[PDB]
Formats: sequence, C-alpha cells, structure tokens
Amino acid sequence: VKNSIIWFRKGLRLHDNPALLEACKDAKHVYPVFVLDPHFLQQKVSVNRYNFLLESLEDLQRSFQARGSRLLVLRGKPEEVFPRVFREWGVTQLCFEHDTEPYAKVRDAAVRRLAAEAGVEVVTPISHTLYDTDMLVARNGGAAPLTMQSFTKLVDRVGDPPAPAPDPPAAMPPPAEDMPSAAPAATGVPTWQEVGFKEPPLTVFKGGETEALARLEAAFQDPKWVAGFQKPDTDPSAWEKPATTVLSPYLKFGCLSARLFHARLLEVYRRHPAHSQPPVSLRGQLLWREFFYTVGSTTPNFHRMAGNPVCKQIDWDDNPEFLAAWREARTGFPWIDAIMTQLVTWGWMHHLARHSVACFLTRGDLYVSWERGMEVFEEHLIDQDHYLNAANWMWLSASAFFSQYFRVYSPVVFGKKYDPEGRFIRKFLPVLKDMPAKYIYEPWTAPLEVQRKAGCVVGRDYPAPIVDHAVASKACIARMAAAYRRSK
Ligand SMILES: Cc1cc2nc3c(=O)[nH]c(=O)nc-3n(C[C@H](O)[C@H](O)[C@H](O)COP(=O)(O)OP(=O)(O)OC[C@H]3O[C@@H](n4cnc5c(N)ncnc54)[C@H](O)[C@@H]3O)c2cc1C
Ligand SMILES: [Cl-]
Repeated sequence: VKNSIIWFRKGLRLHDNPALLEACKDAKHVYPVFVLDPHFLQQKVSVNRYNFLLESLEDLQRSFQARGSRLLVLRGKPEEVFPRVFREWGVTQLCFEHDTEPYAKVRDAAVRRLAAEAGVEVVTPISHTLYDTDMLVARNGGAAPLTMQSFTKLVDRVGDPPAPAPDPPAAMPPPAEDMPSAAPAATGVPTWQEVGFKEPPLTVFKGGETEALARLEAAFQDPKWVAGFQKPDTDPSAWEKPATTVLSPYLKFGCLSARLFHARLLEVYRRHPAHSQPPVSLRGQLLWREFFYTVGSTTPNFHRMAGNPVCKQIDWDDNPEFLAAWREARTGFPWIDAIMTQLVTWGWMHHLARHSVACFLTRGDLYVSWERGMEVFEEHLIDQDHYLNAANWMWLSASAFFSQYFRVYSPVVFGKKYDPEGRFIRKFLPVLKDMPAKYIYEPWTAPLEVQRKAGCVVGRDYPAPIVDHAVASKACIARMAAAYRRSK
C-alpha cells in the first residue's frame, strides 16, 4: 500500500501545494511532518520571527485536524529522523516543495540519498517561486539575467506562471494509529516559552495561511488600488494602515502562494487596461522577488562580499561603535531610530524605511559593511529571506545591481516630506511625543527651553546625533568614488 510523508519546510499552506496533492493521491496513510531542531536557539533569531513560524504551524494543525488528520512536529535533525520513520511508518513516497537556498540543497541531497536507501520515491515540485528558476536560466542561454529589465523580458517570453494547484480533498488519509514516533506528546506544536524565549513577541502580524488569505482578500477589496499601485510612490511613514500589502512574511514562509497572488493580479489587470506595469506594479514586486531568487541561487557566495562574483569589493570600516548605535536605535536621528525601533518591535518596515536605514549604515553615513546590516535584519525581520535580504543590502550599499552612489538619502529630510508632524516618530519613539514638529526630525536644534518643556533633553533623554550628515555623507561619497575607481 502507499504510505506517504508530506514534509513542510517552507510551503506552510494547504492551497496551491502540489507536493501535498501528490502525497494524498492513492494513499492509505499520509504523515504531514515539520522537523524542528530543538537546539536551534542554543547555537540569531528574534522571538517575533520564531513565534510567527509557530503560529503558522498551529494554523496548519487546525487545517489538518478539520480534514481528519494531524500535523506531526518531529524533534531532531532530518538526516537522523527520516531513516527511522521511513521504516516505522512503511513509507513509500516522500514529497516536499523544492527549495533553492544553499543549506536546503545540502540537506535535501542528504535526505534524497537516505530515501533511496529505504526504497522511498521522492517528489519535489516547484511552488515557492513563480517559475522553475533553473528553467529561466536555461531559457536565457545558461546564465541568469543581471538586470530587472532583461529579467522582465525573459519572463514575458516564457509566458504566464503555472496556475495554482487545486485545493486538497476535504478528507485526508490519516497517520496510522499507535506509531511511536507519531505519539501526540512528542509531536505537538510548542509555544515560544517552551523553546526557550524569555520575552514575549511584540509584533502585530499573526502567522499562518488563514491570516495570509485574509490579508490577500483585504488587499484586493479595492481593485483600483491594486491596478494603479506604484511602489516608489507609497508612504513609508504609514503605520496605522501600511501603504503596501505586508504579504512579505506570508510569502517568505509559504503561508501564501506566489502563484495564487499572481493569478489574482492578472484577473484584476484584465479588467483595468491602464494598470501599472513592471517594475513598479504589484506584479512587478513579485518579479523583484523572482529576479533575486534566480540570480541568488546561481551565484556562489551570494550572501557575502568576498568570493561573490557579482559584488563589488569595498573598503568598509570595522566600526563597532557605529554599528552598535545603529543596531540599538540610538543614532540621534529620530527618523532612523524610529525605523530601527519598528524593526525590533514589529519585524517589518516599509521598503523605503528599509532604504533609509540601510543607506545610513553603509554608503550614506557610517560606512559599515552591508553584511553587518544584513545580520541585524536577519535576526529581527519576520520576512527575513536569505536571497532577498542579501540582494537588497547589496543594492542599497551600491555593491551590486545599483551604482548611483551620489544619491544619498537625508536622515532628516526624507521622512519629513511624507510626515511633517512626525506621527511615525512619535509612535515608535514616545520620548519625543511632546516635541514640537518644527524640531522633531532635528531635536538637537530645539532651544533648551523647548527641550525641557517637552520632557526630552538631548544628551539626557535622547542621544545627540552620532554624525553630522553633511560631513559624513561627503566623506562616504568620496570613498565610494575611490572604491569604484579601484575595481576598474
Ligand atoms: C535592506 C533591505 C532588506 C530587505 N530584506 C528583505 C527580506 O529579508 N525579505 C523580504 O521579503 N524583502 C526584503 N526586502 C524587500 C522589501 O523591502 C520587502 O519585500 C517589502 O518591504 C515587503 O513589504 P510588502 O509585502 O508590503 O511589499 P509589497 O510592495 O506589497 O510587495 C509584494 C511582495 O513583493 C515582494 N517584494 C516587494 N518588494 C521587493 C523587493 N524590493 N525585493 C524583493 N521582493 C520584493 C515581496 O515578496 C512582497 O511581499 C528588503 C529591502 C531592503 C531595502
Ligand atoms: Cl532625501
């Protein structure tokens, strides 16, 4: 008889899940599995992101229970767990969604070898990306496009991505009873307290497929907003109602299918002939993700500077004091510090808020390596995504993809154009809540009488600025110019 495992890693959803559909086909028993390394922390990861994963697993558990089944959260390393459960459960087929990250390729090769030793068929459909990204490279002559313009031309020659797969059946084949490795007490979803976090998550975005689909429907309630979306024109200071979809955490974990999102976009576009086009359109945003997955997966050492063939070698400074001030939201520039507080509190900030703080750290003011900023984002972002974090940090530091290092955002002026009253600053830096708007982006310029009346004395309640932007940005531009000459 057929006994199958559907192994979740990403792809934390029932919709558009061809791996799950294959596992269920003609099966007597299906074992839905997630493998949790219970020593992960004792090795880097904020409770915000880890709890988002746990909420996503709890949602899957509820969905499987509604269909007569159960999610099994196995503790250990895949290479140690799977040989045991292959034999225990009489497994004949293992299904999982393909993953192109570096660690995944090593892990999955090991599991494939073990499956073959046990006589287990392995099925690995592509559904985390819009397309088979190896197919895109092949149809481009064997190399990934290195500009968005050429990437968009390639996908348009290839055509539409595959349609989302059908929903799974209303009843699933359950795990077999009295299998020791499937014991309830050994296979439940843990809480954040149980995995060892001491402080609670503070983010406002809840994990899981159910929430992902609800947020998708909310975005599409206004088709004119979807059709006319232009990413560069959206407001980074909007926090009560964010100005973009905030689907990124859901896409990162696969709670939302990218193919479903794309299909829904095309439905709207067919009815709105003046809809925006790539790169600025909402379809364009999914193509930025696809572009960076395609380049990233075919480039060695993509997450590093040294040994990375697409990355310019730049003389970044090893300045721990500047990195600490940035990481701890005590730069003395309220726009920067508010965004860095949103990072640690919510784990998500608007794209142009990410631009502001990444420019400041690297080529704009402090001249610290983008790899250090990437590490801080990797800890705190609930949408942390290996290829997308690396690629956008290389863009913002003018190390790859982007080369216009004379464009430097002002940490004072940039936010003021959207939010002159500083509502965003006041929300995330309440020490400044009573500062008059005239000084809230530049509090060190307020007279002492004003600082005292506001209960915010610079140097006592809120730090002085760690640099003078005019001085620092001129120095950084000169160094970038010199670095660009050296790589001639
Ligand atoms: C320094 C830096 C680091 C970043 N790190 C990450 C990261 O770890 N994870 C991440 O998902 N995005 C990252 N981004 C890209 C981008 O800022 C986010 O995808 C975006 O803020 C998510 O908001 P949203 O879902 O509302 O996006 P929308 O504008 O609604 O876009 C829809 C989807 O398109 C994709 N997308 C949008 N913008 C980009 C982009 N510039 N690059 C790649 N894909 C994009 C995402 O999957 C996103 O959910 C980073 C950008 C910068 C400047
Ligand atoms: Cl600016």
